[PDB]
Amino acid sequence: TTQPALLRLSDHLLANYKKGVRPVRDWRKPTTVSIDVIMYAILNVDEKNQVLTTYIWYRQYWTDEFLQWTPEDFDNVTKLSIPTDSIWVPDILINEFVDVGKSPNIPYVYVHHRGEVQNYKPLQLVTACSLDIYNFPFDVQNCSLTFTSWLHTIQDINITLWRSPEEVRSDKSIFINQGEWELLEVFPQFKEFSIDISNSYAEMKFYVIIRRRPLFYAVSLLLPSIFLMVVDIVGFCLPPDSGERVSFKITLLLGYSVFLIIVSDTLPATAIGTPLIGVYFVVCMALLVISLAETIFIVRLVHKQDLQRPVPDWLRHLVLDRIAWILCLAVRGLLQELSSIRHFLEKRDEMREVARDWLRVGYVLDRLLFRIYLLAVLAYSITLVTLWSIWHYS
Amino acid sequence: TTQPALLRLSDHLLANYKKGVRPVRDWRKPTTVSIDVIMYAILNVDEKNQVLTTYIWYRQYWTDEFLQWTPEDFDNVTKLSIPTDSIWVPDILINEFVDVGKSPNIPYVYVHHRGEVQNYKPLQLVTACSLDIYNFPFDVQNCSLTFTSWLHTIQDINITLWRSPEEVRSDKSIFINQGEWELLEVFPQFKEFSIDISNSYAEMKFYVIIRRRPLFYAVSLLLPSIFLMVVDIVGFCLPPDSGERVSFKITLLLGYSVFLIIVSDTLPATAIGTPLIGVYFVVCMALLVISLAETIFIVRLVHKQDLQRPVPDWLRHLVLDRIAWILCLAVRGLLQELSSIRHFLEKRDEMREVARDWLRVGYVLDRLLFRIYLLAVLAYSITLVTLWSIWHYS
Amino acid sequence: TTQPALLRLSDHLLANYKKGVRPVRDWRKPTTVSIDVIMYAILNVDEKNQVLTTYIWYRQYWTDEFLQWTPEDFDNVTKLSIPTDSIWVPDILINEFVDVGKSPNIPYVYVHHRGEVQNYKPLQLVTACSLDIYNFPFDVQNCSLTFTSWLHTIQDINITLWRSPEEVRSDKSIFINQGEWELLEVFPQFKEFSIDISNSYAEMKFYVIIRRRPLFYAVSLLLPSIFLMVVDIVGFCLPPDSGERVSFKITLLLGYSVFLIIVSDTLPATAIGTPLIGVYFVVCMALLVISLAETIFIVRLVHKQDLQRPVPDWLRHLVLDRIAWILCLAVRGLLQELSSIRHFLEKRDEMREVARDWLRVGYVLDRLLFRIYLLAVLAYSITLVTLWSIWHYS
Amino acid sequence: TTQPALLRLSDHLLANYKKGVRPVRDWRKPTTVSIDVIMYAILNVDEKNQVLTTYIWYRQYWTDEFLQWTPEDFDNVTKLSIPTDSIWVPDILINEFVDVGKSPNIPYVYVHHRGEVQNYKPLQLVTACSLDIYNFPFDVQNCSLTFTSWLHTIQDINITLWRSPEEVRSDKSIFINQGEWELLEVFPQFKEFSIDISNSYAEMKFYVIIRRRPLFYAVSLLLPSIFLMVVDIVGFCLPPDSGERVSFKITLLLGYSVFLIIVSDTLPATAIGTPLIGVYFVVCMALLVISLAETIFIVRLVHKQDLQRPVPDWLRHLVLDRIAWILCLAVRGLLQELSSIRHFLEKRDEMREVARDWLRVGYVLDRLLFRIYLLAVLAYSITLVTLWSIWHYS
Amino acid sequence: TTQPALLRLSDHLLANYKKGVRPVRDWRKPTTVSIDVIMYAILNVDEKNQVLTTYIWYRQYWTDEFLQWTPEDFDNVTKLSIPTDSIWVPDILINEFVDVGKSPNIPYVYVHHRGEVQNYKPLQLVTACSLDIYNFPFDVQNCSLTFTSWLHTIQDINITLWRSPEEVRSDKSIFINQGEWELLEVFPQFKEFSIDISNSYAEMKFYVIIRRRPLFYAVSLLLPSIFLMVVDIVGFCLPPDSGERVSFKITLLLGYSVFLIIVSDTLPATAIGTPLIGVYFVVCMALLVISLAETIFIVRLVHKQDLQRPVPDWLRHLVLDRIAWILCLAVRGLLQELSSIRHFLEKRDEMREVARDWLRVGYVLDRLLFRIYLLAVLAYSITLVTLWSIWHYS
Ligand SMILES: *[C@@H]1O[C@H](CO)[C@@H](O[C@@H]2O[C@H](CO)[C@@H](O)[C@H](O)[C@H]2NC(C)=O)[C@H](O)[C@H]1NC(C)=O
Ligand SMILES: *[C@@H]1O[C@H](CO)[C@@H](O[C@@H]2O[C@H](CO)[C@@H](O)[C@H](O)[C@H]2NC(C)=O)[C@H](O)[C@H]1NC(C)=O
Ligand SMILES: O=C1c2cccc3c2C(CCC3)CN1[C@H]1CN2CCC1CC2
Repeated sequence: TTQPALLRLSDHLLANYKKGVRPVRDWRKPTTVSIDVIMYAILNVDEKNQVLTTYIWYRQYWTDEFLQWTPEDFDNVTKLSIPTDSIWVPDILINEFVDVGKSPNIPYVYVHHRGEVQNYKPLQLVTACSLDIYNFPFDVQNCSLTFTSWLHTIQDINITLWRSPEEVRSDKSIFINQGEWELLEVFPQFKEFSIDISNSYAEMKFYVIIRRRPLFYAVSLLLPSIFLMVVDIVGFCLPPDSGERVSFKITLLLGYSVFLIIVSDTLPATAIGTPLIGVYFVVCMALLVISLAETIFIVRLVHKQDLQRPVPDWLRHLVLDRIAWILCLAVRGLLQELSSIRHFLEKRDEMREVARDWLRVGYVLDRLLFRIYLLAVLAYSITLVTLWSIWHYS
Repeated sequence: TTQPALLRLSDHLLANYKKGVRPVRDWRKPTTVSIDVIMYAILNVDEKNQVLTTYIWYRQYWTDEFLQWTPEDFDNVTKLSIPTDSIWVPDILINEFVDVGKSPNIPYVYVHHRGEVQNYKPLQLVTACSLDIYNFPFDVQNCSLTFTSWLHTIQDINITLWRSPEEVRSDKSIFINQGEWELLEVFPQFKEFSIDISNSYAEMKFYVIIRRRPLFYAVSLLLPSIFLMVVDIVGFCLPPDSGERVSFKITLLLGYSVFLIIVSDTLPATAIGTPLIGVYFVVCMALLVISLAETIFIVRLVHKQDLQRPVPDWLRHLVLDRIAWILCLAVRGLLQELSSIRHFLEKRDEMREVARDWLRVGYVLDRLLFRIYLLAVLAYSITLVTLWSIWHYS
Repeated sequence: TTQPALLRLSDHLLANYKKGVRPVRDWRKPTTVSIDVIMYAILNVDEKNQVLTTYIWYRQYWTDEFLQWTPEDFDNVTKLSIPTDSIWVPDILINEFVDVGKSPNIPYVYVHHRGEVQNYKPLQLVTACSLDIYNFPFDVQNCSLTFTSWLHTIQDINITLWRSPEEVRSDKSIFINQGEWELLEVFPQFKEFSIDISNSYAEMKFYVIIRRRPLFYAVSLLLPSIFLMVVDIVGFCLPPDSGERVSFKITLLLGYSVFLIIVSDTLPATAIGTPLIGVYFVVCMALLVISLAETIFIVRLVHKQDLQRPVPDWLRHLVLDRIAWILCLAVRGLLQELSSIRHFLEKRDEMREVARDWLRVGYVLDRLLFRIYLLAVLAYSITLVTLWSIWHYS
Repeated sequence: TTQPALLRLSDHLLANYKKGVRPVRDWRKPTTVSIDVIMYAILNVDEKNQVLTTYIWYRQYWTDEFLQWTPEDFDNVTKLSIPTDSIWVPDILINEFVDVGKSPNIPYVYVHHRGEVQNYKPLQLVTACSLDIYNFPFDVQNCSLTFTSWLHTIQDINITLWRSPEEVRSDKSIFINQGEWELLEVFPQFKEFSIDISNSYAEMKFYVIIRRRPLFYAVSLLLPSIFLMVVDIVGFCLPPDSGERVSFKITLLLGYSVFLIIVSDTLPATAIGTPLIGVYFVVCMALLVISLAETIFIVRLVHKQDLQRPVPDWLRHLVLDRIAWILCLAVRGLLQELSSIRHFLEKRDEMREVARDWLRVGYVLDRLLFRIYLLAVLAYSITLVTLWSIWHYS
Repeated sequence: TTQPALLRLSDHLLANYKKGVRPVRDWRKPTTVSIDVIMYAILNVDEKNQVLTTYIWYRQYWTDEFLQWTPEDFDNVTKLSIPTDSIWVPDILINEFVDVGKSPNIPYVYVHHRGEVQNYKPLQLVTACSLDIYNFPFDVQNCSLTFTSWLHTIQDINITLWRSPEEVRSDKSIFINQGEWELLEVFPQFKEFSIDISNSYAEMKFYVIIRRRPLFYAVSLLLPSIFLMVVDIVGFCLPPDSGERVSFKITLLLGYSVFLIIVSDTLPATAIGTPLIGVYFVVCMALLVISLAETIFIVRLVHKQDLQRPVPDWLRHLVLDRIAWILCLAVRGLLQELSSIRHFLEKRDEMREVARDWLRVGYVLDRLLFRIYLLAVLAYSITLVTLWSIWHYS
């Protein structure tokens, strides 16, 4: 021989190698591939369509008895690059595909001098995992990735791991943070399933566990919710007989009904169960309609509508009690004329003294309903805080 | 001979095999493929464009007389992997395509030692089926998938089933739940049609039947609909002569007219027939304009506009009836001066006693219209419930 | 010879067949292709960009003198499948392309024993046709599809029809209904054009004619338009001196100005001419500003602003006419005191009797303007109906 | 020889033709391609991203000395079709690419008997040109297309034009009108640039000039702008002491503040300079806040707040001037009682005569501010018209 | 030999060249590629998904010992074009890929007569860099591009630079301005990293630094923010006892609550930290609720609700102080009748003189709260300006 290059090694291997035949001497021994993954980013989690988008890195290796030389007498060449096309490559796919992601192709593989080839490639994957929105800002997710052969049986292609499974779980090395989702754990599991007798299919399940960072939503839905409670505490200080107190409490009720609709499109509500913040917005209405349905009771109670004098059953029940429970011939002709004038004024006087008494009752009930409304907001806001400190601690 | 591998089998088959010729000995015998499907997910059901998106799995098998060896003397090899490119593959397409979905390709097939090849592949499909939105939250759909050869006639390619058709119907095995659509049944049917004499085309129709889960829409359109009825029950308790009762009933009517428009874009209305909830929102207006068009009648009836005394035809018709039907020289010079003063006061007195009487009539009609409005809402809400319990039961 | 298969026919044809050369014996005889189409669906009609999207089916056939055997002595084989790659295939494209639609490829053709090949393929096409929105819900469209060779001249490739043109026009066989567009007619036409001397290019024009179903828009723009006229008929029943009648007529005018903007994005207005419903919304404003600009005239007319007595020119012109046109020392010291008291009351009396008279005039004009406003709506709504019955009939 | 076909010409050329070598005898003579374009449609002009989308047609031709036969003795064949793959094809790209448009491929070229090949192909292109939004409805644009070789130098590939440049400018032949953009001119220009010594690169610049049709925006932003000026001319006719005049002028000011925001997303504002209609909407506010800030001055001026009598400095300045500038023991015991009654009435009389005088001043200023507001709108609307007639003329 | 062309050079090289083998004589010497980039445009910076889109140009060169001739005796040919397919091409990818951009392919390379090939290609890239929105209109970004081999180790492929790194930093030559992002610097850096022992991977990091032009957002969020402060300065000039002052201050508060929501979707808020303009909108509310919560205090203070006389503790504290701190038998029978009349009038007089005194106090507090509100806006607006002049200067 002569010394052209290392390329006469590359002629020695790929002269009679056939691309399609599965590379083994005896047809009973299965080819054993060995995979490994690393999470890189989490592009999109679509709650409505149950579709999760993920870019990962990937590598795998398998042995074969056709690409096998002796390293001596080929000028000590140990490894080698060979293009991906001219090598038998196994088909390993994800069961949970719903679409084909766009990923770069890598046109080279390694080949060691025992037959061990290696294959690095990245791949974007769009899968379909089941999500739960039972507790919306504070939620973990548990989506699956299932690597399997698509055609070959378990006496044909078998799947193990590159590294130990304890080392895969704590591999948070290149993951992109600052991106709405925090990666916790990548847990592998082997499992064999059979859809029929004498047809077994090996598979390998990776479980990813991600947790949403709740900080983005404590300003987008907590801030306008408590803000339309601090207005109604200001709103009760209007005296009820003015006329704008009814017009005040309907404007912001309109103003909050716009808020429930313009947010609900950006907050998803998928299958069984509603998110638990949706209950905590209905209670925001019941402290707002009851605030509306008591000023209707006072305006009806304090008005000038030629009404009767208030009842002494409910005068000493209210006025003299609640200041200590919580709060604190020509002569007779003109005499006929003058007395008729006084009769036209004294019934004008009588109609105003009656209207003072209901108006006196109407302020005592307004201060009394103002306190228990102030205690209903105060006892509700402390229950909201103590369910936030339990989660935040540990 | 020698013993290189099993690959000398792979050289024995694919040495003179021609890819394009249809593989049969006698040209009169038709090649019979045999298909099978399993639903996996339902990605999108677009009501407006009548387009349905679905990811399924798929397998098929056919015989041929060129790939046929004896298993003895090839070291007992029974099955084999061969790349998909070097084999005649029949063209089986869906008639209802409108676009090409993106699906992974599988580069291998099996070949048994009688000639039976097999072919597993997944495929995303976007079809065009006719949808009905006649009853929007409670609806089944009946979309079709039609597998057929695209070119060959029925004496060239014929289609049967892998499994029995009773086993295909009850195959809900890998379907993704928790996803807006519940799969009920996949029903197969064979049918032969001819577009011309001496040109018959076999086909195979799969019917899918899906049912929408109505739970997502009982919070997005039922809750604000009944909520703007519980405000108007509070709204009638304002006394009509105050002035804000007209301003109250127009604000929420504005507030509901925003609601009909911001929802109608997310609820589709396609061909013939409107959805039956659209009728049940027009009746929500007729209990809201009539609630508006009666407070206009009371405010016109109770006002100070130098009006005449109310008519005794309609005084004893109303006031004395409806409390039992439902509800319950210097002397004469000053005498000229004083009597003229009393005349200026007694007509001031007379104009207020007239205005008390209409004001008395105006409250009796307000309580009477409040009851039959309270019975119109009550008799309408029970009809809404009993049409929900009939569907929910069985 | 021996009897391997029919495949020795497939070796007899494709042994020396050259793919690129146009297949004819004498170079002067033109190759004549023959096309045919069937509409399948109409995916999208974008009015703004003048782009129309359509999925059709398609077939064509041509003769050639190289693929020509005798059916005797090849075991009577009449037709044959040959892959699409190894055959000269003519380039027939649409002139109106603006993009490339995604369509499945069909890898087989037929070949008869005279040389006639056939070629079935479906193809999605996005074209650019000119649309008119002159009458928006009731409109036909006339878009063109032009099949032509892209390179070859008319002495090289010539185009005729498969079927008679009378049979193509009435082929509504597989078209998907229930989809916003109704197909009427597919009309073919042959035409030869030359862009230069000695360079003629054959082409074939198909005209499609589609008609929009107007039912979807009689609920999305007719219903809120007439609904904000039935409120203003209720709106005039408020007495004008109350104070909310000005506040009533501005709220719904705000409420309709929101409606004109939130709809106009979903209703297109392209080149020359506005759609004729846009005129019928401006007239909806002129019956709404004039309804606003007359209650401003009454409130200015009926008010307490120390005004003068109304003019007897316009008292007998109005009050006594329009009830028949349409509607129906100590003594003198106290005498100095008492007469000064009466002078302070009689000018209080005089200022109210003046304010009764304008207030009397103000109600007669309000009933008179209420009738001719009720006749202006009534005479306008019957003109709207009779332009709907002319189109609906025939 | 024999007479198989014209195909022995196609064997004579492509037997030893090598695809990759640049086809010239002497390596010093440059290959000269010659291009030409025709605009077809303008799909999208994205102002925000500075990206312009265009579909054009394209053709080019070049000579080579390898594809060259004598037309005699090959049965007089002058031209020929050859597939695009087996020919050296130059790389001509656009410098302004930002993405790859989707365009059909044409698999054939012509070859004449001197060596001149020809090549027709259409191509969608997305470029990046700089746009100016300095005057939004009335604007021309000047975007560039630069055809150049991407690798070869100017002694390797050189670019000229097919036709004369005067004939290219006035080629508006197949352009799709009725589509928001009117094509004016396509102007070619040759230019040679060098990025380094001894490395020159030929290029060819086409300038397109397009003009927006402004008709679509005279109904989407001119009509609601002048419409909320004809309401405020009606709005001043309310008398100021009524109470709704303040509530009237705030509702439509709210109503126009919604309008500025819901439009500004559909009207772009890119780099340096704001569009000149944005100035003409700020002036629409200054005629609307000043209309608001003068009714605040009148309501403060006309009110009952136990105020003092108006000053005679400003009484004869206003009231007596502006009607000609623009507008036009028992006895004494009862005497103690009666005089005290008159004292309680005469100060009630005095407080109303003071309130008549400010109320008299308040109407004269309201008519005076109504005229100069009516002249400020009138003098502004004529300036708006005369800037529209200058552009519309020529 | 003869003289066919230069093409016998192209036959001399590519006769025995093998495409897949890495082209070096001795397998120990690494192949050294050398890259260079130029920014062209910045298409999109998506803050929410942390994805940045960029179109760049790119070139690289490497040596090999197989493509090497002597320029003498081949008619002095120095360089040459060879198609890209038939040459070993190294795999250089970006680590930060999340998708595959669409870019044109260049089918030619140069080859010099020493072995140096060259390769020009453009490529669109979508990467994933970490963004900070800590200060929203005034922000620089620091995103990375990392060119590396994907498979080969550092004794196999090594990466250096074409030009000096000082020349790459100041290369702003073809960058498209007028496009929301200004390019500052492109800084290169070499770094070697090892993921394992005996496996080192060379890489090359380019840092891009871009700065947002803040001019687009000084009209979209600064202008309506200060505009709803100039209305409330007009808003306090209404006298508080009128009745519309409460209705005025709630309409624009509704009007600004719409503004905070319709803008917050177009302004992103990603990971840790809120943008600093979000603090400067909360302070816009605290100058707006406090403006609301003081007119509630005045309306409660000035009202007719049969209240008591104001306290002389707080009369001389306020009224007599703040004008210098800041602001400036028949006889007795009628005597029984007449004195009873005077008693009915003098308590009518007394109830109005009490209501004058609170009304006098209520105006002095309104002018006093008007000044310190005018100083709170003035002292806040100057702090906003001086934080704009520090950034604008240098
Ligand atoms: C659609 O538009 C074309 C416009 O070209 C119509 O074309 C005319 O068709 C008639 C026959 O119906 C020919 O005699 C004319 O010469 C055509 N016009 C031109 C300019 O060539 C076509 O009829 C239209 N479709 C319908 C249904 O009216
Ligand atoms: C579009 O912009 C180009 C800018 O380069 C204009 O270019 C100039 O064109 C004139 C001839 O019309 C040349 O003499 C100048 O040298 C060009 N300028 C430069 C900087 O090279 C072009 O005219 C513009 N189009 C129109 C219609 O005005
Ligand atoms: O893909 C991978 C990859 C995939 C799976 C497991 C592991 C890796 C590593 C590191 C070891 C663990 C590196 N990498 C890439 C990083 N660099 C770019 C391509 C690889 C080599 C260099």
